[PDB]
Amino acid sequence: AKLETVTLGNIGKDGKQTLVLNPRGVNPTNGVASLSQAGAVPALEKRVTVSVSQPSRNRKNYKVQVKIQNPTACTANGSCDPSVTRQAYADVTFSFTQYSTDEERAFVRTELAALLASPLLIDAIDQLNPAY
Amino acid sequence: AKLETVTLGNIGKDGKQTLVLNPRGVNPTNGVASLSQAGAVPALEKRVTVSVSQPSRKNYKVQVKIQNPTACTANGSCDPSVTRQAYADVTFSFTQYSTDEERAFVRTELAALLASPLLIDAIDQLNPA
Amino acid sequence: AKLETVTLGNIGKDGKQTLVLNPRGVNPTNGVASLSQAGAVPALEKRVTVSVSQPKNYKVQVKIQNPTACTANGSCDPSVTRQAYADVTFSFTQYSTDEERAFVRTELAALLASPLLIDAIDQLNPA
Amino acid sequence: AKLETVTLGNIGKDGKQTLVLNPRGVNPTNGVASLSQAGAVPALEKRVTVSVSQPKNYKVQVKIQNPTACTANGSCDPSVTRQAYADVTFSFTQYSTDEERAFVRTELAALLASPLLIDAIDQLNPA
Amino acid sequence: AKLETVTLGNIGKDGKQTLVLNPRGVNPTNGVASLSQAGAVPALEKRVTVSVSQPSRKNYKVQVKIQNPTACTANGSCDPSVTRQAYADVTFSFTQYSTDEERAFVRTELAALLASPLLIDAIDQLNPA
Amino acid sequence: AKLETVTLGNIGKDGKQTLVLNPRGVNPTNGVASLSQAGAVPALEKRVTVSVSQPSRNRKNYKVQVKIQNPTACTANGSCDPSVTRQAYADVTFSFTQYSTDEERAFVRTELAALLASPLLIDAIDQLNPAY
Repeated sequence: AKLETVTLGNIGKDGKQTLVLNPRGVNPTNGVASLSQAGAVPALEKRVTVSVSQPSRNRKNYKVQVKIQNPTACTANGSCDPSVTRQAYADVTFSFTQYSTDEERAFVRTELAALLASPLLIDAIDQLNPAY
Repeated sequence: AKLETVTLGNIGKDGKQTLVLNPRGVNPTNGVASLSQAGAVPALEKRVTVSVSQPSRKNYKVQVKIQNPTACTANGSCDPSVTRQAYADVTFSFTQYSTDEERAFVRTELAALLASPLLIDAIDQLNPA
Repeated sequence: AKLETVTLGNIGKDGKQTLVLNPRGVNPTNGVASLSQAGAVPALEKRVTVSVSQPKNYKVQVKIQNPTACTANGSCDPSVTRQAYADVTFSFTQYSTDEERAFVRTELAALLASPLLIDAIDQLNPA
Repeated sequence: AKLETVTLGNIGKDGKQTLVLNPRGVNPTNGVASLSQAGAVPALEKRVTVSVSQPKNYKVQVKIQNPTACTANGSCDPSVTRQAYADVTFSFTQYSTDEERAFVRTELAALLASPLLIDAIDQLNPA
Repeated sequence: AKLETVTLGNIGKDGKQTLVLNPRGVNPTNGVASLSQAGAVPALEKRVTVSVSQPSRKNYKVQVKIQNPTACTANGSCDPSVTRQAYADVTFSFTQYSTDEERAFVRTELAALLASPLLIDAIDQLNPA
Repeated sequence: AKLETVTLGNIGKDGKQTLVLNPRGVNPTNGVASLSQAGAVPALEKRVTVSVSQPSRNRKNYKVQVKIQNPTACTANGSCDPSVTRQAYADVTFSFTQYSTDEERAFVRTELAALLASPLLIDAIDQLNPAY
């Protein structure tokens, strides 16, 4: 759809956060859309890059691909420009066959949007405890 | 945590579905946990394979893979086969100094992009941005 | 221009149809834009692929395509039986003005509503 | 159908033009019909050449062509400076119905009036 | 931003000119946007091609190129040809930590050197410093 | 012309800045003039280097070339001499043919001096949004 200010609400471990994502234009070299936080230092921006795809002569298979990215700013021992210490990526690559219906693609989306709120993945992502 | 019956509720395009996932044991050769639907034909099972990792690597990788096979009975048979295969793949990657609220932000950001009207239009209908 | 939902109205032999075409992104390997119907089975989609070009001669090239779905004698996924293509390849010289290019467009958009080409396309009667 | 004076109305970028096309006979060597403007210099004529075909696949094929006259630096016969072609090659399978062929025609006759192709043909802006 | 009709006003040596630039679409092979004059002969068009970039590289490059062809009808013809070709080229380069007021200073410095009496004498008349 | 104190006025994103540029002499090895800010630490100076050119046996084409440069000072975690953290360049290379008139060269100058105040390049330079 048309890129707009995606106002993601109720994020965070406690559950009371906001994250407005202003649109930052579609990259024409690879079709990758972009979003970014309104924080006005463009190395310290929460980036989100959705990019759907189409079958070429080598794939024959859709790939909706979402990448978020969260840099963390830490001012050093005497400076004025905060640098990027850590970098907390993520990556979601869906893959739907050329005959996939609407309710087979909107099931994998809302399954993954409900595993990430289940107590099995708020314990394997927040605290890095493996499945045991 | 301990693997249990993950009862995922309110799934689907309409929003009224359920999916119980019984635990199917941790693979010891690569640390990959597993979950599966209670549908008692084990080629037609909704699989979910979470697997966190450790630096061998110098970087964590929480990695979740879901998978949905679709059954279609052919023109005269008795065992339905796997026609299509609708994968997904989520590979987080957190640095060795990542706090709790920097890892539980990337999780709840991705769990809120997938309900936004920008990704229920780029996944359900394959319209690009 | 910017790709948007091209809502083509008043199509069909009777003249009362609609066809919304959602944008489906520019192919970067050959510059070919794309459009597609909102019908959520991506083999059964009305595709439209405009692609202008650059030099010793311009080529605005439009391709539409209409697959038809027919469920077989017992199945669940409808297949593509027929395939009704089209192809429009303009070609304008490097000195062509605005009113020499917008004349060939509106000439072809008025031949396809003339009674000479609603009788040579709808019914395949030659001239 | 029978070739007649196709009076194409409301053409042009502004939208107030006419173009009468007198019939100019079917070429018997390749079945290509023809039309031409009443402008009585036969190198400076707006030509239109419809030609349907027969098999393993139909091809309704329309070609328009617009030469532009520019008198040189002292002469009496104006020459053909530029040449603004177009080309529409439909292709319908041997089982195509009437409403599958009259959909591709009226889709293409409505894309060429959409604001996505009056911006990619008149001004050569790509998508 | 979104490409629109950039109506550049008060140009020229005297200072009373206009130049409307209609948008001519983003080239997808290299990300280069384009603008062009409404003069309806497409070899005689004032072209302007802005193109920002991203680190592949570890450094931004906002790059603007304008171009002005001049038409001169020969000794008997009808299509005027391109005799001369007056280019320009502006390649900014901002580091990955550059703020907003460090990038909007280099822009408005260069937009004020080109109206200073040191560069309306080294560009208009080619007198060196 | 003769190098003088170029007092550039009304610069900046808000539009209320000044920048005096004292002349710093013509380099004789390549004809490159120079200007510099009056800030009396000569690594932290806003430099501006105009240099017109002439046809050699390999160019046959004028090149008025302007380069500005803005270093940013950031004192480290305990020191006394501030260092150069970032470096915000620019580069303007005109190129006029040997038959170019006065109003064909003073058009390309005042076109570029009006694109850089247009809302298409105060959005592709200040905020690095590409053309979309």
